[PDB]
This record gives sequence, C-alpha cells and structure tokens, in this order.
Amino acid sequence: TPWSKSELVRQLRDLGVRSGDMVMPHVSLRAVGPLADGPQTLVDALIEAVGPTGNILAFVSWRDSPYEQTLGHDAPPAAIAQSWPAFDPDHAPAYPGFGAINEFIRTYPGCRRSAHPDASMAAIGPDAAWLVAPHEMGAAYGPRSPIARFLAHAGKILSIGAGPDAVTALHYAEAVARIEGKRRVTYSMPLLREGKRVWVTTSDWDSNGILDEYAAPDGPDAVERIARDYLARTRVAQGPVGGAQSRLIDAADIVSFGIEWLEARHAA
Ligand SMILES: NC[C@H]1O[C@H](O[C@H]2[C@H](O)[C@@H](O[C@H]3O[C@H](CO)[C@@H](O)[C@H](N)[C@H]3O)[C@H](N)C[C@@H]2N)[C@H](O)[C@@H](O)[C@@H]1O
Ligand SMILES: [Mg+2]
Repeated sequence: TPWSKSELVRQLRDLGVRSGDMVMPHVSLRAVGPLADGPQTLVDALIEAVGPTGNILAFVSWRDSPYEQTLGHDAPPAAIAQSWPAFDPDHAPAYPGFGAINEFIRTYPGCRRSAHPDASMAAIGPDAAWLVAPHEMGAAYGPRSPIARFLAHAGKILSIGAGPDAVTALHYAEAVARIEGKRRVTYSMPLLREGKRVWVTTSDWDSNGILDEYAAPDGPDAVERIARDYLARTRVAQGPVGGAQSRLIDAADIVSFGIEWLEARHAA
C-alpha cells in the first residue's frame, strides 16, 4: 500500500528532522516505493516536517545544461552559441539524472532558484532568497555558493535511499582543500541578463573528480570515498523513509571531515 504524507512525516520525525531545520535531500524514488500521490507526497512531507520556519535546499541543475557541449573550449562552439536556450530560472526544468523529485521541488509555489545554470539550486522556505543568491559562474559548490551558506545555516543532509556518492555538499570540501594537483574545468553557460542571452565562460573545480585518481567516469570519486569513510566512523541517525534506508547527516561535520580527509592524503 502506497505511503501517505502522514506516514512519511512521522518517519522523518523519527529520523531526527525537526521543525525549523535546514535540510538538503538526496532521494532515490525507487527505494522509497509507491507514494499516495506520487513524488509530490514526499515533497509535501518534507515541507511539513521542516515546518513554516524550516528550509529545503536541493541541487536541481538544468535538464539542458550545455556542459559537455562546451567543456574544454575557450568559447561555446558556434552551433551551440547560436541556438542554445538561455537559462531561465523560472522555466528551465531540473536535470532528471540527479533525481526525479527535483522537478517537483523546483516547481513548488514560492520555490526560489539559483542563477548558476549547471549548479542550479532550488530552495523553499523563509531563507530561500538568502540561500540561492549569489550563485555566480566560477562558484558552483565552493565558497560564496548556496552550499557555502547551507553549511553556515545548520544544514542537515537527508539521504533517502541514496548512496555515499550523492552528497553534493562534499564538493565544497574539494573546492577548499589545500592539496596539490586539483583539477579544473572550463565551460560556458548561456545566462539571461536584462532579458538578453549572454554567454559566460568560466573555470571552476572539476566536480567529476578533484584529482586524477578520483576522476574515472565510473568513480569512485572523492565524494563517495569520503562519505563512505565518514559513515563507517560516525553516529548518524538511520531509519526508513517510505521503503528507503535513510540517514540524516550534519552537513558541517561531514564537510569538515572531508577537508581533513583530503588534506591528510594529499600533499599541500
Ligand atoms: N564523478 C562521479 C559522479 O558522477 C556523477 O555525479 C557528478 C555529476 O556528474 C556532476 O555533473 C557535471 O558533469 C556532468 C557529466 O558531464 C554533467 O552532465 C552535469 N551537467 C555537470 O554538472 C555534478 N556536478 C557533480 C556530481 N558529483 C554521478 O551522478 C555520481 O553518482 C558519481 O559519483
Ligand atoms: Mg529561519
């Protein structure tokens, strides 16, 4: 029998979600199982669990980000440059590969959306505007990004059937780690600026692996290895949400652990 909102809310409370919390979810809907009214049921449950003073932050990205098409070029290739749609935060769909729940989150009434087309973040709650801006090219997941503010805002990472590789916030640890050999990428995104499409080319840390040994396409990347180690070494509330094994992680703690983990393994 499909899970009801009420059942999910009680499960979230059992896991340690409290009214007022700042939560970043990572969800496998297949692990959760059928929901009374589909994925919206879990969105509604998350919003009810954090309450009217709580906040939700999600990494939603963009279905049509021209990342691969512009990667490694000093400018968007001509055919891309001419016809790609500008990123419109009000209308651009979420990237399906990071979770089907994210399109439900970003279309929720009052949801705010960050301006970085590839790293785009969606937030619901009284602090949503403060969370989502600024979000500039060159600051995808590190200092000055929504993740940086989430980490200063008592953020909790709510992993609902998701693996250790899913913990986006650990890209912050990669950005700030004082280690040699860090990989960077260059790409171009089409932004809206006063109603006009403007191509912006930037470099940033490689979010597919901060060092060569973490950058195999299949992984494991550093995020995965850090989070696996962390979860083997830390008390973290665990329990079901729907049918999914779930965990509620203190974001500042896991990111601090990850900075230390990288700096202990790689020379400065
Ligand atoms: N490296 C191993 C990891 O790879 C993916 O996760 C990474 C995405 O690939 C990145 O996405 C970027 O690169 C994609 C592929 O080029 C583009 O499509 C996309 N627009 C870009 O934002 C994202 N920023 C960080 C995320 N950790 C898998 O999901 C994850 O399970 C696995 O551990
Ligand atoms: Mg508040």
